[PDB]
Amino acid sequence: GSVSRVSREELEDRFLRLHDENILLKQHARKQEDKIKRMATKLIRLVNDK
Amino acid sequence: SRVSREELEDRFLRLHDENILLKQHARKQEDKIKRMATKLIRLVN
Repeated sequence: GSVSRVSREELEDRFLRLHDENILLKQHARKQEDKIKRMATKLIRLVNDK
Repeated sequence: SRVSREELEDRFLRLHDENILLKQHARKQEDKIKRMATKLIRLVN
């Protein structure tokens, strides 16, 4: 176990940074999903001439 | 208040495994979006 050799201070640091990275990943995925749908919706509106 | 060593190791790993799965999902979704956009470009030309 590579984690079993890490000192406590570095494991704590890594956990803190890993949590913040996970939050940013989910927020970016959420924002990406929302923009993709609007562009696809607007693509559909574009081809449906009105 | 303190976090035990086993608990800290436990949470880190589950954060790590979840982080891995999040990145793989973004990667694959990213690949599919490009090659549908890409042939949309091919479609138009």
